[PDB]
Amino acid sequence: SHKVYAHDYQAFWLWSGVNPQPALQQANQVYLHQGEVVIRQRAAWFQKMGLPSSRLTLPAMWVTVRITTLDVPDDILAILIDLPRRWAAAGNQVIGLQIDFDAGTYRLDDYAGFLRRVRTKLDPNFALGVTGLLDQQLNALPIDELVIQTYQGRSTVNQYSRYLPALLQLRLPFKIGLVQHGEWDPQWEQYLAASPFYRGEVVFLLNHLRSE
Repeated sequence: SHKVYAHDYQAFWLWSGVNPQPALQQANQVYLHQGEVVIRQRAAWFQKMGLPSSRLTLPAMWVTVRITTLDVPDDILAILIDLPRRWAAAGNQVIGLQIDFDAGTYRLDDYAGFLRRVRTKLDPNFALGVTGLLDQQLNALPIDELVIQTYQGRSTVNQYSRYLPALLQLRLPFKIGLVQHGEWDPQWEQYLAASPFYRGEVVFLLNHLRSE
């Protein structure tokens, strides 16, 4: 049960402020962070972050946006669903849009409604993915892929293992998100391999600390 090394994995998040790493040259998928919807003055606001839409040396990619509120007008949603369009028009193979839910406490009907709205406005060639901290009802979500995050910041959350046993009940393609160099017991991988819906792991790449 060592730390997480990128050279052992093949899918990655590239977040705002993180430098590309050679592991991205062996990957099948990359999840490209592109901004966040946040509350500025009791009102939703999209802040674009990360790389500009352009041609880059990457595998098939997702556009990832962190959503900290579900009170979002249709104009922001139009922005969000244009993002994968813009990355595709630059010449990249784009799989779709991944919403990273970091939005406190809503009822699952709320998340379902948000995802239904997004799916309505998202071009049908693009898939719709979900990711978020661990937290079965999930199967009702109108999504194509779910990624269960096991980390906070630079560290794996202690007792993440409490949430993994039940994932064998998922009925949609799912992955486990790990942070680079975090604590991780890879035996869990084999466990989750029992499910025909398990699609492996995604690694959150990190930069060095200025202190190191």
